[PDB]
Amino acid sequence: EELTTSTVKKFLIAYYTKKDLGENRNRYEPLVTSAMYNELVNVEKQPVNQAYKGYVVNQVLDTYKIYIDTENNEVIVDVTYKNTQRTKRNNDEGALKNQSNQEALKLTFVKQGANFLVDKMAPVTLTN
Amino acid sequence: EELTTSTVKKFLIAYYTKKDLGENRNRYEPLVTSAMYNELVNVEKQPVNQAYKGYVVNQVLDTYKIYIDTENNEVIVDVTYKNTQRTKRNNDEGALKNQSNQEALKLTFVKQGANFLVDKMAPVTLTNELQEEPNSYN
Repeated sequence: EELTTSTVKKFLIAYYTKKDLGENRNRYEPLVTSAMYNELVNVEKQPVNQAYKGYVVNQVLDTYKIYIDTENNEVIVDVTYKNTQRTKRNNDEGALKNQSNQEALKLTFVKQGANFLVDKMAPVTLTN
Repeated sequence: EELTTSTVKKFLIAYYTKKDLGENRNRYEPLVTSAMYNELVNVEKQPVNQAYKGYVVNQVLDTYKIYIDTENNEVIVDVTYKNTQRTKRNNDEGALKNQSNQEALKLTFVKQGANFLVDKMAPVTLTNELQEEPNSYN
């Protein structure tokens, strides 16, 4: 009926927690529409992201604020996440661990069968 | 117990529906903390805003989207409001009516007694236009 914070949190965990670029596709696939999945994969294929495959690794969701608009199933999320930046692929020598990062997004959910799925995602800015 | 959309809406009406600058102070004062009230009045006294006193009038809240973080008592609001824009001050002759405007805010509420009060307010940007290109560094 109503979109709950539990559903949003499950998506944030899958979307922000990954060993490497693309390693979480199988875990966010059941939580998003087919259109959204294709869009997320195409974002991963952009040069700015492909460039760091194997170099930015072991990323985990750290903190989150979830702001739900229950009348249109839109959500604002304000997240921090931590990762390791390696200097050499597959090698932890020289790596910077536990590097903090911040991002805010607007998510649109749709009901598809029994489940709420992410159908749209856009960046927003919550700072000043 | 939990911050509700009814509480947020009551503040939005008090903050956005006014006949002129400062005219709504008595309606939003009980809905905000003492510190917030003083900040709001000082923002109103800035020459940026005082310049439109007597020109921008008959303002009404129109559409609103209310995003509530019930764990942190924080709210994002995305609002449209309509007003009349006068060409000559204190005179409706030649004014533009039903002019649309948009604003998005982050509101921080505190529970003071049994009531939720606005304690902080900050602008945010939620729109497509201002954001990044996808193949860009954050």
